[PDB]
Amino acid sequence: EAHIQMKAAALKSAQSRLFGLDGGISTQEENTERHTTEDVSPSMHTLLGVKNM
Amino acid sequence: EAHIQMKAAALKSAQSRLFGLDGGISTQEENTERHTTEDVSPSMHTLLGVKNM
Repeated sequence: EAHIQMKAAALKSAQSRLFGLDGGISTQEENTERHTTEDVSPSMHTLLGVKNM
Repeated sequence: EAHIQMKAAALKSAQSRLFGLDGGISTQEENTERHTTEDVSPSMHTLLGVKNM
C-alpha cells in the first residue's frame, strides 16, 4: 500500500506524448525558376499585360 | 525541370533570321553606251536642242 501510494504521488497526472516536434523543417517549395538579365525584376520576368494608360 | 530552366535561361529570346545579306552586290545597270572623239563630253554625245540665245 505504501509503495503504491508513493508511486501515485510521484507520477501525479503525467500524460505521455508519443511525438515531439517533427524533424522535417522545410515547409516551402524550392524555387527552381531561372533568373536572367532580361528580367524586369528579380521576381518578375516581364510586365506583359501591363498598359501604360 | 533544372535542364529545361537552364535551356530557357541560355536561349533567352533569341530569334532566328532565315537570311543574311544577299550576295548579289551590283544594283546598277551596266553602261553599254559607246564613247567616241566626236562626243561633246564623256556623258553627252551632242547638244542638239540647245539654243545659244
